[PDB]
Amino acid sequence: GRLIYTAGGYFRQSLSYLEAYNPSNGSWLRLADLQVPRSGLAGCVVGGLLYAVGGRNNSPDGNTDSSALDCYNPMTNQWSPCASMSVPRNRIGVGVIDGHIYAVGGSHGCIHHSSVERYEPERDEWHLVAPMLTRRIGVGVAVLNRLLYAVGGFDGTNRLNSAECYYPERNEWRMITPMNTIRSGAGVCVLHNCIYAAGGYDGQDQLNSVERYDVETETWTFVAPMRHHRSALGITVHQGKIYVLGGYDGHTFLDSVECYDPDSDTWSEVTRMTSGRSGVGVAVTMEPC
Ligand SMILES: CN(C)C(=O)c1cccc(-c2cccc(-n3ncc(C(=O)O)c3[C@@H]3C[C@H]3c3cn(C)nn3)c2)c1
Ligand SMILES: [Cl-]
Repeated sequence: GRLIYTAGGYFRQSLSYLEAYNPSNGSWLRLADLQVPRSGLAGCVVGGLLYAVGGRNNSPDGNTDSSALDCYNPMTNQWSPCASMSVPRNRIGVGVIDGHIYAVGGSHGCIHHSSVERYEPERDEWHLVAPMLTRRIGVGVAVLNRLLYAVGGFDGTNRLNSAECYYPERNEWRMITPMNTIRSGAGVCVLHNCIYAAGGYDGQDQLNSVERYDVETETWTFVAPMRHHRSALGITVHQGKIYVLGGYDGHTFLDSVECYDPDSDTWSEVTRMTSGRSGVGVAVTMEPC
């Protein structure tokens, strides 16, 4: 059985929580805390290991953007440090291609990154690759057909409807069709042949709208909106369904988890996180121990 892991996030300050939700039975487990609290981080999995990438420790004692990569082994319930990235990356996006982790965009103070770098677990090494054509923080990232997509975000001046694609064998970024909606701090993931962008912030309002990019047709289409408006949501895919976790609706730090069924085109309430939070990192792997 596979669990949805939620790492870090933010309520009043950055959080070190790691909890796992089991869609088979509705249960949550609290597991080993992150060594350093962090929000605006991303989660991913490689070789059954869970990686926590970037973010920022918002704390009474000071605010520190994170260049960290940390690894969680469900067998041991332990976090281990890995090599750090070239630069701190708050409000990061991440994607995995052929066992390598791409860290995309994010901020370091008022620096809004276009830079992109790639982690090789077998060497414990990061290396920079071609930078994006756009500076993007709060960027959505997904992998489809071993191509890496950077969707939306904030460029230091505007929230973006734009999106682009990285072609590894050419070390080259190219723009794709822009989204119909400006989305910064959205949830972005892949399901079947489409990149989904759920929620985010458009410069005025947190969004409940959801749209998907079909690579074969190069168009974005709206699907059913989520029940909750949300920015800074976590998102993942588990057994052919999209799950969205937490975020911010202009009023509340949400504990809502919703899931999307693409065949009925419907969203439904699935569970509540143990406490409301925004800016989490999420991924799916095997259950611990
Ligand atoms: C309200 N609060 C501060 C938190 O809940 C929060 C706390 C810690 C980390 C994040 C976070 C995580 C990922 C992306 C972004 N992000 N990246 C870019 C922009 C933008 O604003 O363009 C944003 C923020 C989410 C959107 C936002 C802004 N507003 C007013 N609502 N949502 C933030 C949000
Ligand atoms: Cl922040």
